[PDB]
Amino acid sequence: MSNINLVQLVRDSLFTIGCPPSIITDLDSHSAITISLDSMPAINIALVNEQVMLWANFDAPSDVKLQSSAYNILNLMLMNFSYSINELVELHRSDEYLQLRVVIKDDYVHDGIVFAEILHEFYQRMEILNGVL
Amino acid sequence: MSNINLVQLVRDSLFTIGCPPSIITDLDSHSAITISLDSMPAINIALVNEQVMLWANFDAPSDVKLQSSAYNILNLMLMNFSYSINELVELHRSDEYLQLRVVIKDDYVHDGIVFAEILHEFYQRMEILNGVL
Ligand SMILES: [Cl-]
Ligand SMILES: [Cl-]
Ligand SMILES: [Cl-]
Ligand SMILES: [Cl-]
Repeated sequence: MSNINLVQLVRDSLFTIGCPPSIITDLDSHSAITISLDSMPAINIALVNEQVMLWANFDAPSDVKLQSSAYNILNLMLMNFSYSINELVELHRSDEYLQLRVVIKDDYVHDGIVFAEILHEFYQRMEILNGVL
Repeated sequence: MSNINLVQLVRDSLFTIGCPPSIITDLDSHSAITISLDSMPAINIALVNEQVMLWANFDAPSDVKLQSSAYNILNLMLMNFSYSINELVELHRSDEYLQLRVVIKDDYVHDGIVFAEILHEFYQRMEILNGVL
């Protein structure tokens, strides 16, 4: 009914990573949470169908850029992600963005220390994608 | 419970596609169903946690083959698939295979005519992957 517990989870996770809660923002008690990052798209976190979803919107690359970076991107996408409901991080393409998305299993969203590791790994996947875009 | 309703769904779908229910095989009433195809991996279909999953196992390509085919595989994986729970067909490393996998939304597994289109599109994606491996 509210994002209050998700906000607290993210906050708790950031104490463990070593970042301040000043980078965490939201619109209201029902919106997605945003973690602003330097030189990278923000990490968005929200409850979608009672499941925690993390996503990042990268500016969509041209077809030719995707071609020169395809091997690197494919290898990234084939990497298992243990906390995901399907064991993977997903890539969704729209006209404007190439979006990295993952839906986390309920087993891992009730412990800020574990969620810190999830955020850290998602950030690492984002770093790899950012480096080849 | 059992794969009886799923077997009936699959065989019904095949009549609509123009194939016989002879290409449909299974081990018993609790196993996955397998549709044998000529010159391509079989299509596997099973109920996994009350959800219908389709998957096909392709022999995993070497690293050098992946380098040349990465762009085509990536383009394929970014294609929307409307019947999937995440709007995509998934690609997983699975033992010695590259596996195409999709979990179908419950909305589309009670009508053999609709499921026929699902099988047809999954087969089309398999054809695309097969052509670059
Ligand atoms: Cl939560
Ligand atoms: Cl982070
Ligand atoms: Cl069913
Ligand atoms: Cl078919």
